[PDB]
Amino acid sequence: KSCCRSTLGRNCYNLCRARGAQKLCAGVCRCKISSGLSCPKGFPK
Amino acid sequence: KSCCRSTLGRNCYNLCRARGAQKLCAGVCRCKISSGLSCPKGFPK
Amino acid sequence: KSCCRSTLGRNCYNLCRARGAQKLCAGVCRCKISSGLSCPKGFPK
Amino acid sequence: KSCCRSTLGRNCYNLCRARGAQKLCAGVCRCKISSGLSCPKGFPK
Repeated sequence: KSCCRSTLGRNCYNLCRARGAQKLCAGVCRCKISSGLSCPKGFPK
Repeated sequence: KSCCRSTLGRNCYNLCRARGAQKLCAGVCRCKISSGLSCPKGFPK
Repeated sequence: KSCCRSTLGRNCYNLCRARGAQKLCAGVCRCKISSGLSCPKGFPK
Repeated sequence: KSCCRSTLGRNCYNLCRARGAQKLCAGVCRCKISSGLSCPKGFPK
């Protein structure tokens, strides 16, 4: 699950995923990919 | 498939999965993850 | 995709999968697991 | 996601996948498998 720092981080992320992989986009937009089903408090978006 | 020892093991497991991975939670709640589609007799819940 | 030699191979396979993994069951029931979406002519069931 | 050079590349690809794996077919039909959700401009089909 993709968890982001901000809404801007979300856009950037949803839009990167068209062309890029999960990890490339995660790193580029400043988003995290968790194991659980819930998104951390620091990456709500 | 996640198989648990007790109902308490289930709660603990369903609630751990928000934040934690499969294996961390499996170990912590005293649940097992099988290959088949059916849950062992010892881990029904 | 699970492809079997006979209907008996299918039963044995669908019933093994409750308790066992894919490969254990494949080998035990005399079924094959293909990459494609179509099942070989020799393993129709 | 499977992206192809031409419609012919698509047919060849959809029809190979019955019997063959992803990568074998990708290579044989002259199609690419991307990470993103969007297909490159050079492999639209």
